[PDB]
Amino acid sequence: GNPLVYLDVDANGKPLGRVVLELKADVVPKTAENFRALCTGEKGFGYKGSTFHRVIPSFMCQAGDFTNHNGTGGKSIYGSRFPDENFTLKHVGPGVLSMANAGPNTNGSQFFICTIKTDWLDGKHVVFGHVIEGMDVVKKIESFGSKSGRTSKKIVITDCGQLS
Repeated sequence: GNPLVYLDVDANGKPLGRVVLELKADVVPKTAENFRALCTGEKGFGYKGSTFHRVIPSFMCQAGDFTNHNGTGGKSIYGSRFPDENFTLKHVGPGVLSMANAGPNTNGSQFFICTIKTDWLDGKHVVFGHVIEGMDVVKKIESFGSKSGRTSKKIVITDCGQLS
């Protein structure tokens, strides 16, 4: 079976709830494994305590920069960057989990959860899963974003890990 992982998210230090994600290890095992291990923190680093630093209403919520907390940082379990595994899964609608990057073959740890269909990102960002539960939490995060991506509340992944 595919891993299920969770992110427990605060806004301004108060809990919003839990986002549960299915990682499509069947389609993108290398990309799924990176995210899974960053959720557990088993390599000695990962998402716990880090933020959603860029959130744009009617677009997506972006997180995963656990080194610089601003979009410039992050790293993978393999090294600083790893290749685009494939573009088999598409940005079909709200709830899609996909890798942020800095162009082709620059995946690190940054990711985004879509709040709309983002078809223009097909073939540019590796989709590797989707929201199983907690779209309400995602919509809350979204509501704290802005046109510029600046958040109006501090959005923190307080706890994360693997459910199965």
